[PDB]
Amino acid sequence: VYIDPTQLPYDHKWEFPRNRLSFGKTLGAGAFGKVVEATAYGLIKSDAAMTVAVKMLKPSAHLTEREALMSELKVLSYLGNHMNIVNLLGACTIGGPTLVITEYCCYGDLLNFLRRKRDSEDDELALDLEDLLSFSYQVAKGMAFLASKNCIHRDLAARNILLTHGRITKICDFGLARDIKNDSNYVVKGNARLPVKWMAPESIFNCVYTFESDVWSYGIFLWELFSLGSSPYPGMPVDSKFYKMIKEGFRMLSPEHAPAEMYDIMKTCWDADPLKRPTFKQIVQLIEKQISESTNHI
Amino acid sequence: VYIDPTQLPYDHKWEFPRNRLSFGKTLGAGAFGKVVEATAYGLIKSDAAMTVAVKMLKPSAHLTEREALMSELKVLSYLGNHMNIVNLLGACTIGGPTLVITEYCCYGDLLNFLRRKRDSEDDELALDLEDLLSFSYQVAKGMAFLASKNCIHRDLAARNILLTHGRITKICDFGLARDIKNDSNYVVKGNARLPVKWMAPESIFNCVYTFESDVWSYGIFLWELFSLGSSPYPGMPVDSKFYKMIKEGFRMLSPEHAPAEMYDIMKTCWDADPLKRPTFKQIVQLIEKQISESTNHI
Ligand SMILES: CCc1cc(NC(=O)Nc2ccc(-c3cnc(Nc4cc(N5C=CN(CC)C=C5)ncn4)s3)cc2)no1
Ligand SMILES: CCc1cc(NC(=O)Nc2ccc(-c3cnc(Nc4cc(N5C=CN(CC)C=C5)ncn4)s3)cc2)no1
Repeated sequence: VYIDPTQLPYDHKWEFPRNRLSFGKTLGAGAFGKVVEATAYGLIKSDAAMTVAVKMLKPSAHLTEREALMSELKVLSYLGNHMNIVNLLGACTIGGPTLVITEYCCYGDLLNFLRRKRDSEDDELALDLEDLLSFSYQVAKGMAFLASKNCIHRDLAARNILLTHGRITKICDFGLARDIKNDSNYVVKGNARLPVKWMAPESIFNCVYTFESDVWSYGIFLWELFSLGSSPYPGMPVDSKFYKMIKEGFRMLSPEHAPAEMYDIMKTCWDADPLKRPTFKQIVQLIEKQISESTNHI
Repeated sequence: VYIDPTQLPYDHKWEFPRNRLSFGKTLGAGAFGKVVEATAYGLIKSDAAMTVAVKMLKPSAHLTEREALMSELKVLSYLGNHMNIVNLLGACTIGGPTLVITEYCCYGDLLNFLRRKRDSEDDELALDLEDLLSFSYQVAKGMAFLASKNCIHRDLAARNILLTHGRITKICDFGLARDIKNDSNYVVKGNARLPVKWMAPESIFNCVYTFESDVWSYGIFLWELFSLGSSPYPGMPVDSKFYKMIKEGFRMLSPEHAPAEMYDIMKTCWDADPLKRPTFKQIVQLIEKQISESTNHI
């Protein structure tokens, strides 16, 4: 049974005075919200200031978005700390609109990182592959953690993975801080704009999100990861024929640089039967083995 | 008092049967020697084969080179294991010419790695700087280890630094496995071809090699490191005017992307007074501080 975010607690140990925040550049924004870099004085050590990210709503937000941001705060507090998630550091729930303070990741999102690597010899090939295997491993570990907490991400994709010091990757969710109106990867399906090319068939046709639909999305993520940031199903618009092709079982081919075993993981993530897809804990063990064998590769 | 390699022991615990080696590609070669990749069956685990590097002489070698390679074996056995040195794994001292078996580094030398990075946005700039700081730190730690064993390298330079899995750097010495006749970075000075642009003035003018002359060479290494592999003193040939300019105190300017504190380290490595140059253990602590402060940088 997946978590109901509205029925999680909020611990005032997270409370931080908003006047100790100094806001900087906007890191992302959508219609109703934004994430902004900031300096937080005294957040961790009383005499130290540190860089954080702050998610907040815009004045155009309604009750639904206000409740959504408080629910996000509650989820982040409930999840606790994991190396491969963006971690909560504090919050401002009094003295003004809700502010949610998290870690700042210094290299931006993985999608942009990948697309520069492709807008660019076997040694470089090999080193890039070492990084990509690491990224696949870290994301699977962060997702296994989310699943262990009965949490569903619902929008896993390279654009929702951040890179920071040490080439550590952290899963995030820009959510309301993304301009999905102007992001072609989000397409109108009924009443909402959804990332359909990342979504499992049961999510598309039944609006059902599960542990297993997150795994499907992880498979698409692996494909963009080893395609250096290409959009999935290249050349195909999301329309009537795309839905039928997915129902009949058509799938993307392997990326040209994906290792054979990473392609096999992709394929199993895209099984039409959710019960046949691997779990994230199973994926972690499979990638661990590939990394372990990669020290045997020259 | 620096080690006399000829008066070090050889422990037959290192002995490995040469028929268990399967030779592959040549990794480097000079007039008298070469380093070759190989598979070694049973070197560490009795049923496992692993990739190694093997240094060996060519049939043109004389007694002087044969003694040199045995001395190299002895030095490597005496140094023992350090993460940031190429480590000895075994040797073949019977049944044929001397073979010296070491770790294989899978990404090649740092000089070539750097020159591809320059034959190629703030996020990429920042990530490259994180790597370069790491490389400077790891090389200083390997050199501090060599100095602690009263060992002098005598040819420290990016071409003698290897990169391997995990972006770990290992100091090496291709030595006789380098074609210094055809490497313009080695210039005739008297009877030998020496890497003069990397050499301290006391080494050039008195043929004296010390702990402090290694530090000078490390300073030049930092310059090529932050110049993405450019040759030092660009545009200046090594001739009469170069020697006088170095004697009078002229030095290279900062690389454009070197952090201020890494430039200050460079400058102190190039002090005309060897007793005023930092030790490698002092350099390790200074770079540790820069890396620690780099998590404060966005
Ligand atoms: C997973 C479970 C979950 C999470 C969640 N909420 C949730 O993640 N909010 C949320 C909070 C925080 C963030 C961010 C944290 N750091 C960020 N850094 C950057 C840097 C960047 N750069 C671009 C360019 N340059 C060169 C100048 C540098 C930097 N560009 C964009 N962003 S963005 C994202 C989303 N809810 O559930
Ligand atoms: C420090 C104290 C000391 C050391 C010492 N002796 C001492 O280091 N010998 C010595 C032993 C071993 C080595 C080497 C170990 N691994 C190496 N790998 C590569 C890889 C490479 N690639 C190029 C291209 N590609 C794409 C196909 C892949 C790989 N190219 C060149 N080399 S070279 C060097 C020198 N004596 O004292």
